[PDB]
Amino acid sequence: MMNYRKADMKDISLLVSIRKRQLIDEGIEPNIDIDKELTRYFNNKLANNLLVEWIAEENNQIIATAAIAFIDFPPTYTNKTGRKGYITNMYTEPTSRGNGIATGMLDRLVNEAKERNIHKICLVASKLGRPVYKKYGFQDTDEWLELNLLEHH
Amino acid sequence: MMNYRKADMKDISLLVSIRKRQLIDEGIEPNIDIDKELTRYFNNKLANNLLVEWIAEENNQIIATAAIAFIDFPPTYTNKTGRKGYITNMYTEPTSRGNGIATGMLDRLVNEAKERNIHKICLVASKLGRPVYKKYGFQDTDEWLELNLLEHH
Ligand SMILES: CC(=O)SCCNC(=O)CCNC(=O)[C@H](O)C(C)(C)COP(=O)(O)OP(=O)(O)OC[C@H]1O[C@@H](n2cnc3c(N)ncnc32)[C@H](O)[C@@H]1OP(=O)(O)O
Ligand SMILES: CC(=O)SCCNC(=O)CCNC(=O)[C@H](O)C(C)(C)COP(=O)(O)OP(=O)(O)OC[C@H]1O[C@@H](n2cnc3c(N)ncnc32)[C@H](O)[C@@H]1OP(=O)(O)O
Repeated sequence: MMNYRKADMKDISLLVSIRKRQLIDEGIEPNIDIDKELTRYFNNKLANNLLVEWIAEENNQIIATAAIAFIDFPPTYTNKTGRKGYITNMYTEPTSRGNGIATGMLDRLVNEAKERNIHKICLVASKLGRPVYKKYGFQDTDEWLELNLLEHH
Repeated sequence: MMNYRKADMKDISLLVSIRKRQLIDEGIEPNIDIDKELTRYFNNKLANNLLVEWIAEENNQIIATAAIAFIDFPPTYTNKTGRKGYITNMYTEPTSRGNGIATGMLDRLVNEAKERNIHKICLVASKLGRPVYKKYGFQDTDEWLELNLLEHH
């Protein structure tokens, strides 16, 4: 049956592959090689515990992943530490979708946040992710805006 | 006339006061004391150069502030390093508004980003900030969602 564990340094090449697989599944054009940058990101953030990535395994093949990154923003009255958990790297094997795996992963990620005294979580919703997060209680945020420096000047 | 400089450690108590002033101007309820957390945030992020806060001064009173924080997200094909500049702490003295001060500050912050090989900037728009950022080229982002752990469980 399914087993859940937190990824270790030893798991990095798998996390890297699964992240690429996830992004391509989301429709992104894999135009350039980002292996070096992905591997460095996982190495650094896992080593410093600024990233926690849960995995679901069966027959020691990864069925699903889900991560939370801890990010620092300026304190405000509604979030005195300024810290937030940033949810990312969520992927469930297609034949395993619709069984509540990602939803149960969200529970585990929320727990990582609470254990670190974090009570605000955020994420960027993909097409498939969106109804899952909406169902879970994530809220629309018309306030977030982004500037691409290659596009505007 | 106006002088612009980057804030130093010595400026922290001013940055702290101006941030509170800014948030209250935005309509937030200053319900709890966050001086300790604000001071620690500035101390840490300035010391490590993960925050750059520009100030505009006249007669050595601060007229405006504007900051950019450098935050790490997982690499993707459209942002290979995963890094982003997060714009924050923008405030212009009310009698000085509408003169293009915040807009010129945005130019300086974009420059901080480029000098660090960052080409994606993001922010959370306040009521007064929004038309400024829209005019500047920031784009709506329906993908960002947030969960408040005190509200949903
Ligand atoms: C923040 C980010 O990480 S964004 C990127 C997200 N990942 C991707 O887009 C990669 C490609 N897509 C995927 O890997 C997947 O579709 C994921 C990860 C988004 C979702 O994984 P899943 O394990 O299929 O999620 P989960 O099973 O919890 O929910 C999906 C659906 O099954 C249903 N479901 C799950 N559990 C139950 C249940 N107990 N009773 C009834 N329906 C259920 C959901 O309600 C939902 O269907 P709906 O849209 O009609 O409401
Ligand atoms: C990401 C964050 O930091 S969000 C928080 C932002 N800060 C706050 O909300 C705190 C309270 N509000 C403020 O301090 C201010 O209103 C700020 C910081 C948002 C804006 O500061 P300002 O210096 O007034 O911005 P700026 O002068 O560049 O632009 C504001 C307006 O003056 C006008 N303006 C500026 N320069 C010109 C110009 N050269 N020609 C014509 N109009 C101009 C703008 O077009 C705009 O008016 P509009 O809404 O009709 O388009």
